[PDB]
Amino acid sequence: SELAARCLIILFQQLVELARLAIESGDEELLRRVSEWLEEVIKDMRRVVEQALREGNSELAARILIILFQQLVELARLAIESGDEELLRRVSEWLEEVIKDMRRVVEQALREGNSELAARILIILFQQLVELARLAIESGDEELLRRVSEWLEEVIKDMRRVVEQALREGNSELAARILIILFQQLVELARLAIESGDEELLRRVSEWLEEVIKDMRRVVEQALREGNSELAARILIILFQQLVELARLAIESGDEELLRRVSEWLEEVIKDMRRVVEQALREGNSELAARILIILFQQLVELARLAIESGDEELLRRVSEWLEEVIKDMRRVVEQALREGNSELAARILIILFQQLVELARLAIESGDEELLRRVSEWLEEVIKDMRRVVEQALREGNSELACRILIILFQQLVELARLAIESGDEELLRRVSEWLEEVIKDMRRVVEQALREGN
Amino acid sequence: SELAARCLIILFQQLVELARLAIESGDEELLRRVSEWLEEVIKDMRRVVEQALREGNSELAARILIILFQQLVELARLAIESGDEELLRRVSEWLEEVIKDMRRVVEQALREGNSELAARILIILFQQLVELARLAIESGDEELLRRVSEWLEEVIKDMRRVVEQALREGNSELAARILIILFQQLVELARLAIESGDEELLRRVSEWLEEVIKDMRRVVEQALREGNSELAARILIILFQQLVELARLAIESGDEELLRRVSEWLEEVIKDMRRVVEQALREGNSELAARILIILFQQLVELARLAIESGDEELLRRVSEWLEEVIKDMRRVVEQALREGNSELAARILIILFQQLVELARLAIESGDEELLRRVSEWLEEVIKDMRRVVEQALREGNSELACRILIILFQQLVELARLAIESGDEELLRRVSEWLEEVIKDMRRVVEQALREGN
Amino acid sequence: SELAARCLIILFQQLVELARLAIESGDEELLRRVSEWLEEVIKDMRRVVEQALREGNSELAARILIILFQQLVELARLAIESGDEELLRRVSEWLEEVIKDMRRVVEQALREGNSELAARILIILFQQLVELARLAIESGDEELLRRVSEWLEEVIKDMRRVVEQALREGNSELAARILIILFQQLVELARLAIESGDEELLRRVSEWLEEVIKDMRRVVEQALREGNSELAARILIILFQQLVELARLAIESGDEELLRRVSEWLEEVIKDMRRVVEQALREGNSELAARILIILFQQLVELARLAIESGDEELLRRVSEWLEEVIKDMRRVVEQALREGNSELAARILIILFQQLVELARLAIESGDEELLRRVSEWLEEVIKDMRRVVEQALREGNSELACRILIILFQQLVELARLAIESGDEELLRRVSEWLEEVIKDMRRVVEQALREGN
Repeated sequence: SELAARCLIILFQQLVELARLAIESGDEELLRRVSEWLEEVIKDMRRVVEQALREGNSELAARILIILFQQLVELARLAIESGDEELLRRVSEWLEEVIKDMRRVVEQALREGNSELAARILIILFQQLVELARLAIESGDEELLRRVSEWLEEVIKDMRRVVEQALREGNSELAARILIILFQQLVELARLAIESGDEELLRRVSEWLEEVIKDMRRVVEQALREGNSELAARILIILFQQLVELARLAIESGDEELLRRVSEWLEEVIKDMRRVVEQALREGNSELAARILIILFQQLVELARLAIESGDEELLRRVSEWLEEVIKDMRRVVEQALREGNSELAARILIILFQQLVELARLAIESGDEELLRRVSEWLEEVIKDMRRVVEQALREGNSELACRILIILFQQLVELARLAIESGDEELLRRVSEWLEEVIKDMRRVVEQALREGN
Repeated sequence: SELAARCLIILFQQLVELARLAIESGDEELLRRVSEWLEEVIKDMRRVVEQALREGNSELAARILIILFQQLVELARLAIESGDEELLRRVSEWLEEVIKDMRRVVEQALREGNSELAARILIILFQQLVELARLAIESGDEELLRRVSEWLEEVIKDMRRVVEQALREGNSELAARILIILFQQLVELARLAIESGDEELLRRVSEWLEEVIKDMRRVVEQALREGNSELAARILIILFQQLVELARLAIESGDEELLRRVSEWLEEVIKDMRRVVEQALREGNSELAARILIILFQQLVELARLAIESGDEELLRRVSEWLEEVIKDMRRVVEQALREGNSELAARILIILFQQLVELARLAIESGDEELLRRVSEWLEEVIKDMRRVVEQALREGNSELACRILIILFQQLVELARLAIESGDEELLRRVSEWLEEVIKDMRRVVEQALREGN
Repeated sequence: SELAARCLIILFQQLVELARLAIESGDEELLRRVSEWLEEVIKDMRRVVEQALREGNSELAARILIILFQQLVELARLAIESGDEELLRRVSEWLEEVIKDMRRVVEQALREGNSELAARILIILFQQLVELARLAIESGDEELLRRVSEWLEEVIKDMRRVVEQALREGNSELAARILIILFQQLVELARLAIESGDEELLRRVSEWLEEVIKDMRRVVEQALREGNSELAARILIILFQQLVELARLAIESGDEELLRRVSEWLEEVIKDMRRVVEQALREGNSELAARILIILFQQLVELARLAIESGDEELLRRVSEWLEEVIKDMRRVVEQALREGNSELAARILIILFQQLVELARLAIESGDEELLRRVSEWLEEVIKDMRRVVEQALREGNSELACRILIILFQQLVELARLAIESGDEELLRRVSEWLEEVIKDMRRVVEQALREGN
C-alpha cells in the first residue's frame, strides 16, 4: 500500500502541475480533463487510505491525506489567484472529503492508543486550514473563508478531546504542547483577521483563544497536581508571551476591545504563575521560583514598552502594578535564597532585577514619563538596599569575592543609569544615582579592607 | 648530459628574454649579438642531444629538442610581431634543423621499441607547428605558413607510420589515441584556415583529415578483430563528435563544400557504429550496444540543432533520416534486452530516447518546423507503445516498482512536452500528448491496483 | 591582595568612564565628586601595592601601578582634549606619585635579584610616558611635556642601572634588549619632536640617544668578551637600522644637525661591526662574518637611497665610501670561505653582493648619478671576476652543478642590469654588460663541456 500511495501522490502532483499550465494559459478544455483525472486519483487515494487503515497502518493513512490536502490547497491557490470559482468549488469539496477522512484517522489513532499521532494530524490540518484561510482572506473570498472557519472549529473541538485523552493517559506534557501550538496558530489566524480588519473572524478566534486558555490553565493545574511545577511554569510562561504578542497586534491596530480581553487574560496568567512560584518555593526550589519571576518581569517590561510607545497609560498602569507585585515576590525569593544559605542566587536575582529596572527606567526617561521613572527609581533604591545586605551576608560567609562582584556589577549599572540621566539632563535622577554610587564605593573599600585582612 | 642540457636550455631562455628587450627597444646591435649567441647555444644543444642518444637516453634527447623548438617558436613570435624578417628567417631555419633532429629521435625511439615516446614527440611537435602556423596565419605570412604546412605534412606521415608500428605491436589503443589527437589538431588547424578564409590550407587539412579517418576506421576494424568492441565504439564516437564540431565550423562559416565532405564522413562513421552495435549484440553486450546508439542519437540531435538554427534543410533531412535509423536499432536493442530478461535496461533505453525526442521536438517547435515535429511526434508515439509493453513485462516479472517508475517518468516527460505545446499554442500536439497522458494514467492506476494486490 | 587590587582597578576604570561622561557633558559637579572618588581609590591601591610588596609579590605590585598609571594617562587625555587644566593638574600629580612608587618597586625587584621584572617595569613606564608626552606635544602643553620629559630622564637613569645590574649578573642579552628597546622608544619620541618642531625636546632626546649608544657599544664589547660574537653582531645591526631610521627622519625634515650626529653614530657602529666580522673570522665563523657584511651593505644601500632621493651628495659620498669598505671586507670573507673549502658560501656572498650592487646601480641610473653608477659598475666588474674564479674553484672541486648555477644566476642579473641600461638608454653601461654577458656565456659553454665529459 506504500508504493500504491506513492504512485498516486506523485501522479496527483504532476496533474496539478499540468493543471497550472492549463490555468495560466487559460485552456479550459485541458483543465477540465485534468480536473477529472485529479478526481479519479483522489478516489483511488482514499481507497488506499482505507487499505492502510485495514492493514493497521494509521500512520501511512494520515500521511496520504495530509499530503493530498496540501496538494489540494495548492491547487485551490491556483484557482483563487486565477479566479476560477468552478475549480475552486470542486477543490473545496475535495478538501472537505479529505478532512472527514482525516478525522476518522484521528479517531483510529486514538482507538489505537496513539494520541500523539492523533494530535499531529489535527495540528497539521489546522495549520493547512489557516494557510487556506489566508488565501481566502487576502482574496476576499468570504464563502471559502466561512467554510474553512467552520472546518477550523471542528478541528479545534477534536484537538481539545485529544488533549483530554492525553490528560487521561497521564501525558500532561503532550496535552500542554497541543494547546500551546493551537494557541499560537490561533494568534496567527487572529493576525490575519486583524490586518484584514475582519472583526467577525477575529471574534470567532478570540473566543477560541479563550477556550484554549481555560484548557491550558487546567493542564497547569494537572501538572502541579503531578508534582511537575517546572512544566506548569513553562506553560504559563509561553502562554503569557503569546498573549503579549497578541496584545502587540491589538495595540498596533488600535483594537481596544481585543487588548482589553488579552490584558485580562494576562492578569489571570500572572496570578497562576505567582501560585506556581509559591509551589516552587514550597518544594524547596527557589531557583525555579526566581526564574519564573525574572522571566515574567522581563515580559511585563516588554509589554510596558508597547504601552509606553503607543502611549497607552491605562495598560502601562496595569503593567506597572503587575511589575510591583513581581518585585515584591522576587525580594521574598531573595530572602528565601539567603535563608537557604544561597547568597549567590540571592545576588543574581537582585542583579538581574536591577538591570531590568534600569532598562525600564530608560524607557521612562526617553519617553519622558516622570511618574513611571519615579516608581522605578524607588524600586531601584529598594533593590540596592537588598543587594548591600547580600554583600554583607557574603562577607559574613567569608566570600569577599562574591561581595566584590556584586558591588562592582551594581556600580557599573549605576553608572549606566547615570549616563541616561546625564544625556537626558535629569539632575534629580543623577543626584540620586551619584549618592548610590558613593554608598557602593564605601562598601567596596570595606571589601578591599576585608580582602587585605584575608591576605588576598 | 642532463645538467649539460639544463644549462643550455636555461641560457637559451635567458638569451631570448634579452633578445626580447633588444627587439622591443629596437637595438639591432644587441639583437645581433644575442642571435649569434643563440645560434652557438643551439649547436651545443644539438651535440648534447647527440650525446644523450649515444647514451641510450632518447627520452632526454627528445625533451631537449622539444623545449628548444618551443623556445624558437616563442622567439619567432617576437620576430613576427615586430616584423623582423631577418630574425624570423634565422629562427625558421633553426626550427627546421630541430625538426630533422626530432624525427631522427622518433626513429631512434621506434628502433628502441618505444612507439609511445615516438608518438608523443610527433604529437607535441605537430601541436607546436600548428601554434606557429597560427602566428603565420594571423600575421598573414604566407611564406612561413607554407614552410610550416610542409613540416606539418611530414610529421603526419611519420605519425601514421607510428600508428602502423603500434598496430604491428598489437597496441591498437595507442594507434587510436594517436589518430584521435592528430584529427583534433587538424580540426583546430582547419578552424584557423576557416576563420582566416585560407582555402588552400583548409584544402590541405581536409585532405589530411580524410586520410586520418581512413586510418581510424582500420584501427576500429583491428579493435573489432581483437574482440575489443568497446574501443571500436569509443573511436567512432569520438571521431563522430569531432566531425560534428568540424561541421559546426563549416555551417557557421557557410562552407557547403567542407560541410558536404564532413556529412559524408559522418554517414560512413554511423554505418561503422551500427556494425559495432551489431557486434556488441552478437557478443551478448546489449548494454554497450544501447550506449553506442544513445550517444550517437544525442550527437545527431546536436547536429540537427545546428541544421535547424542555420536553416539547412538538406543537412537536417540527412540527420533526421539518420535519427530514424538509430531509433529502429535502439528498439531492437530494447527487444534484445527484454529477451535477455533485462527489463530495467529496456526501460532506461526508451526513457532516454523519449527524452531526447522531446528535446528534438522542442527544437522543431521553437523553429516552427512542423515536418520535423510530425516525424518526432510519431517517433514519440512508437516509444510510448514500447514503454507500455516494458511496463507490462515488469508487472509480469513481479516488479511493480519498476513498472511504476517507468510510467511516472513518462508522464512527467509528457507533461513537459505538453508545456511546449501549450506555450507554443500547438493544439494538435497538445491533443496527442493529452491522449498519451490519459493512457499512462490508466496504466498507473492498474499498477496501483497491482501494488495493493501485492500488499504494498 | 590580588582580589583587593582587582576590585579597585575595576572601580577606578568605571570612575574614569563616569568622569568621561561628566567631562563631555560639562558637569563639573559630578566630575568633582568622581575625581574625589578617584583619589580615594588611588590611595587604597597604593596601600594594596604596599601589601603586595610586604607579601613578597613585587610582580603584582608592579602590575597594579602599571595599570593605574595607564588609566591616569587615559584620564589625562580626557582632561587635555577637554582643556580641563584643574583635572589635568590633579592627574599629573597622581601620575608623579605612581611613578615614585613604581621606581621603588623596581628597586625591590632588583633587591630580589629580578632584574628582568625591574627592566619590564621601566620599559612599560617609559612607553607610557612617551604616550603622555605625545598628548602634551600635540596639544601644545609645554608644562606637562616638561614634567614628562623630566620623568623620562629619571626612568632612563634607572634603566641604565638595570642594564648595569644585568651585565653584573652576566646577562648581556637582557642588557642589550633593554637598551635596544629604550633606543627605539627614544627615536619614536624624537619623531614627535621632529614633526612638531620642538628642538628643545629633540636636543634632550638626541643626548639620551647618544648615551644609550655608548652603553650598547660596551654591551657589544661585553658580548665579544663573553665569546658571543653573534649577539654582538645583532646589537650593532639593530642599532644601525634604528640609526638609519632616525637619519630618515632628519633627512625628510631637513635637520642637518641631527643627520650629522646620526651619520657620525653610523660610522662608529660600522667600525664596531667590522671588528665583529674580524672576530667572527678569527672564530672560524665565516658564515656569520658574511651575514654581518651582507646586512650592513643592504642597510647602507637603503641609506644611500635616502641620500639619492633627497639629493644629499655629502651623505651619499660618506655612504658610498662605507659601501666600498664593506665590499673589500666581503671579498676577503669570500677568500676565507674558499680557503675553508666552502665554495658554496663564497658564491652566495658574491651573488648577493652583485644583486645589491645592481639595485644600487638602478638608483644611480634612475637618479642620473653617473659618478655613483661609475663606482658601482666598477664594483660589479670586480665581483664578476671573483665569481668566475669561484666557478673555476667549483669546477676544480668536481662540482659542475654549482659552477653552472653561479653563471646562470650571474647572467640573469647581467640581463636585468642590461634592461636598466636599455630602458635608460645608457649605451656605455649596456656595452660593459654585453661584454660581461659574452664572458659568462663562454664560461657556461665550458661548464657544459665539463658536464658532458662527466657523463651528465
